[PDB]
Amino acid sequence: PLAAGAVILRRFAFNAAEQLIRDINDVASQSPFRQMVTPGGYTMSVAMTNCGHLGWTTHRQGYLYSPIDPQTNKPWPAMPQSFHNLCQRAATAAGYPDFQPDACLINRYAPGAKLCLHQDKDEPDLRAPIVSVSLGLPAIFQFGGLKRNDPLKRLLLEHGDVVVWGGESRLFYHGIQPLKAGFHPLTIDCRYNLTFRQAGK
DNA sequence: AGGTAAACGT
DNA sequence: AACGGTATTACCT
Ligand SMILES: O=C(O)CCC(=O)C(=O)O
Ligand SMILES: [Mn+2]
Repeated sequence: PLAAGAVILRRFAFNAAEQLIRDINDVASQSPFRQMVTPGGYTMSVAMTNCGHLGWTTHRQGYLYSPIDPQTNKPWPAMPQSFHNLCQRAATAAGYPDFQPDACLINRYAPGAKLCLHQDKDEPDLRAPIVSVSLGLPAIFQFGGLKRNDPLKRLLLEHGDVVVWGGESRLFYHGIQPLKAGFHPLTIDCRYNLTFRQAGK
């Protein structure tokens, strides 16, 4: 297995993917993708949006899970039932049957886009897993340990692959290497990732 | 005290 | 281009 408390479910979301993608488009029609600017002033290469009660955002003074889209000043769109259902099935298969996400971060990767090694650790209740769904073009996912310099595993994540981490591995560093250009029948020229969290109480 | 931002050179 | 420095600090609460 990937790590203690972590698993990859290869092609788990393959059958659900078309509906998931129609739903990504619906969410982005209300809260559009945007490349966020870090506190340090750099524009991220990944374009993002959110759905559910809480959305990950940067602001000048740090990061924040907020109920309001700072670009539209309206609540993030509701989490699509398709998203919620897939998440629940994936979490159950991964051994986390009780997971209730309240936040879905939607990442869009154009060629060259990356996410440098980081930890998901600003959720108040770290008991809950992360469920991470890959769609479209393939990407190299890095998955390490509690320390930034712990040895990395590098795993190709393909369309429909779902990765779940929690328990002992909940705070592990992970990231995405710059996306290779290519074609996919469903997304054409990009990769999407759906990241489900319980971000509030 | 402790939290936490982080996305260039070799 | 895989690995690691940087936050080895400057601020908040
Ligand atoms: O795109 C991925 O596979 C990972 C995304 C991620 O780590 C995040 O959204 O926090
Ligand atoms: Mn992450």
